Amino acid sequence: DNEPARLRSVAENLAAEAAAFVRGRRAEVFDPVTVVDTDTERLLRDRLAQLRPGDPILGEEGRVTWVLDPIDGTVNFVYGIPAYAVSIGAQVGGITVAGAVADVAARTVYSAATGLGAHLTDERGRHVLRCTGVDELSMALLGTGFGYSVRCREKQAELLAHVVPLVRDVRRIGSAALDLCMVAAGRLDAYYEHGVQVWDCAAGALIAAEAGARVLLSAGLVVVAAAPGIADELLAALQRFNGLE
Amino acid sequence: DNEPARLRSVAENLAAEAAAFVRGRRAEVFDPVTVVDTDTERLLRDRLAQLRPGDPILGEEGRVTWVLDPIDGTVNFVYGIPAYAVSIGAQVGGITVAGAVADVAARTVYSAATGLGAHLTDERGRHVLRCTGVDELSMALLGTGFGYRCREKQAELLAHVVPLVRDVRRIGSAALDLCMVAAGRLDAYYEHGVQVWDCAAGALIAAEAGARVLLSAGLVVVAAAPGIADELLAALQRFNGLE
Repeated sequence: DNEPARLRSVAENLAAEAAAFVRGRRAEVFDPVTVVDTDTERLLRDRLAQLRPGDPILGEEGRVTWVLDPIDGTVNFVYGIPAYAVSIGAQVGGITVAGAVADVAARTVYSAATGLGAHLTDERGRHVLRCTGVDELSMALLGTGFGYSVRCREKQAELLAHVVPLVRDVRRIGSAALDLCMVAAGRLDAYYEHGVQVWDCAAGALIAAEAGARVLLSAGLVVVAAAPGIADELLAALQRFNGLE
Repeated sequence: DNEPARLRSVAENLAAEAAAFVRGRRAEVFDPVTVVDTDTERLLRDRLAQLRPGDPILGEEGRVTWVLDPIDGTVNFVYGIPAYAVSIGAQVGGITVAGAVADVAARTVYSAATGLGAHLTDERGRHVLRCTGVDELSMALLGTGFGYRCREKQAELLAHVVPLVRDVRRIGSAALDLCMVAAGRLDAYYEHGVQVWDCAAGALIAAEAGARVLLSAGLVVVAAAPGIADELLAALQRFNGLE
């Protein structure tokens, strides 16, 4: 119809399809990432033309709006680090109503829709996602990334050094979409990145949110996603050093 | 016999076995990591008693010497991030002659022996490992970790090198980082404070893949594609980290 449940199914299906295509195209090809990225963007646009005729598409290169990234984690893709993803978000008035992130190398798909919860789908079927119940920020495993391009990186690194001793450990994986899903699944306790494009966090953000996580999205965005027991304590430490703004 | 080729086979086999056991034990159990870590240590010690009778064993908790870590990446193991490894190194006089690192969730095994090259073994059979041919440190993908107190200084140091490199990866397993360098999935790796049983095997593997590797109670580890090693060592010294 156009309800969240319907929107997430098309999101799940397209994500899974596109993952299969990326997985296959990468093997053939191996600029080279530009090729697969474009090809997969084309696949998604065409499939959306047939499944969702009049719907707007905001791509990485250009009523519900489909916000997408065929390959989030392009560095990872080029190096063969199994941590790149297809992200498909369904937005209405700038709010994400449904979404799906496909972990290409893992052959799994995370998805969610407003009010309906977040699930992970793999060979063993579909599972409910729930973030962790950490209380002490010194017990939290935090993921981060460098957002945008080479400009303004050392400051972000400087900021992180300050938060490093306040937390259990840090992870830097190379994919914003996948970090948001880890938080949802409980593989990270929180995630923080400064400068994330909308098409890389829109889907994941919802997924983490529907998994009970605290999520705030302040040309990129500032993203904070954390288990609820630890969100305030983390936001304070970040503000304390200027990062959540 | 006791030659590198023989030493690496027993390393490969033990790594593969132990990975299978960890993979199984983790599913049962899910302190909880302490349990699996000990159990797997016991498996390796017993198997080494039967395959390599008189050989000394330096474990994470205690003529060739088998240096080993049943689960490198214990935080990863606990959270379900597929990046923990079994590491088995064969040392003679403190020098690593052969080694194997099993990537437990990937179901793959990396191995090497002095003069015999580094290989990766997976479903598609055995492959030769070679690190990348990067020249510009600004083009290099660098992996890091923290080894152990004092963490903020290490982070401070990294912020300085961050703009000199393509991007940074922090995965949670030194054994796996060294193997990623060998495979070409990272261009270099740097960590300050790495126990011997987490880097001995990987260090050899990266080295046998053509990487520049130096090991300065833990150790300082630098492993990099050759075309970029000097340039990286300089930047590190320039901020005090390779010491």
